[PDB]
Amino acid sequence: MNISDVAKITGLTSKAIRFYEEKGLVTPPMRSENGYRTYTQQHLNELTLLRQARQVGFNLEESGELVNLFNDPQHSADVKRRTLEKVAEIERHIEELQSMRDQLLALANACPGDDSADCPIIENLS
Amino acid sequence: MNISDVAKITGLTSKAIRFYEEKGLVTPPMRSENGYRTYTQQHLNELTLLRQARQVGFNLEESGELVNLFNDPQRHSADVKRRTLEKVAEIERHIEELQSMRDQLLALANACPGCPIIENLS
Ligand SMILES: [Ag+]
Ligand SMILES: [Ag+]
Repeated sequence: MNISDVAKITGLTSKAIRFYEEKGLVTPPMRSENGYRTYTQQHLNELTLLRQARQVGFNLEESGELVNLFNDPQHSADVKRRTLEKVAEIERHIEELQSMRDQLLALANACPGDDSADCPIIENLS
Repeated sequence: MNISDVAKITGLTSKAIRFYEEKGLVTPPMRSENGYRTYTQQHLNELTLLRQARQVGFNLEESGELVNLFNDPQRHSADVKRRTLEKVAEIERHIEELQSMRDQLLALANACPGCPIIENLS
């Protein structure tokens, strides 16, 4: 498979794919007779893991580490640890959003909601 | 007050304060006789509102409009309320998105001993 095939299959652009290689986040593909990158199923799995990990919350570095763990013959407990930590991270984010949502709704309920200039929302946000 | 003092008081970096000025989202700072930026309580209020609006979820343009409404003696509270309820709906969507992400990670984790997590993500 050439880089265009991988882009189509993974949904990643060829630039993003070259980027992942450039940052050593994935295994470097070998070169064909004419010098073009040749990809294997392993590359597809690494790029998929990278794309999906990101989509579910892991950042670049974290995603790169998951790829590292993936290629390792040997870490169920470890990956679980990383995953549960991601969950805790997301829950704190959910908690913060919920808090801001409730603060806005408390202010909104206090708002005259009319043509008067008096506004608790603006006054308490500034 | 100079920009350093404003940064400490507002909790914004000097970078951010200068950025808001460059974007025309805040009343420009004054220049002292020595040519350097000086600020008043008015600037503090606008920057505070700006900092808090961005934190709660308002983007740049929206935050700038809140600063305008703030400076408008004839502002209509109804307008601020409408904008606020619209932002709340957005936050709700964000929350739901995070909850589904969390649900998926916990599903993977539940299926794992001590790897279903890596096999499915890859
Ligand atoms: Ag109001
Ligand atoms: Ag596992």
